[PDB]
Amino acid sequence: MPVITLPDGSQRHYDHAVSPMDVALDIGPGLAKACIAGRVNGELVDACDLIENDAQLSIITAKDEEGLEIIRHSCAHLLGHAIKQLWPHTKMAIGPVIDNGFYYDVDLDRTLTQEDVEALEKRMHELAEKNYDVIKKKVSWHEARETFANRGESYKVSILDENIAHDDKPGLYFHEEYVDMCRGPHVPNMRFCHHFKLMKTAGAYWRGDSNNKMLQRIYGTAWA
Repeated sequence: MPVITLPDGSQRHYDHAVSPMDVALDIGPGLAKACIAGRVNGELVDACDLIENDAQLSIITAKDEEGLEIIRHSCAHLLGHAIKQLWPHTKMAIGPVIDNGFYYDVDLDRTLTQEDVEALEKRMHELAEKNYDVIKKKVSWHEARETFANRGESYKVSILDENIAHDDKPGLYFHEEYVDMCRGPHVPNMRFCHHFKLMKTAGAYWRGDSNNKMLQRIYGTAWA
């Protein structure tokens, strides 16, 4: 039965767990439509994450710096969604947000031409414009590993095997048939990710080790 306190001092008493989106809807339709994520007791969370106990809550929107970062991060997921359609055998490594954009390191047997990059961006726009919901599932380390093993995503499996504690609960983000793993937050729906562009590509050794495979780094940027 969490008591949720908003920035303006208002307090809402609930007798069940509620998500930032649930509370936003209670405040008004406009705020719910603008909601991208939330900050609960100082921590950024997805709009769908349940708040079990008393908490200070604030709603993150595209007007927030945090919202812009989340939009950029979801555009990295969008790149994965699109590239896995164009070249299904592609393996996804790491795709973080960077100052003014994002990038995604990938393993594909096709040395990307500028035409390939343009085709990838075109598919990204088509997918984002479908305005599909992003579905999040908090899972065990073991379920996360099985999910990526079943997809043949060896780099994601490697991150779980050597970089994520077994007691950690990875966040899985489902973008239609595509799935990625992240601390997030991510956008609740791709309608927030219509403004982006892919830029250049470069090379980067997996884990920065020249004994490992040279991956292709695809850079992009996004804005509200």
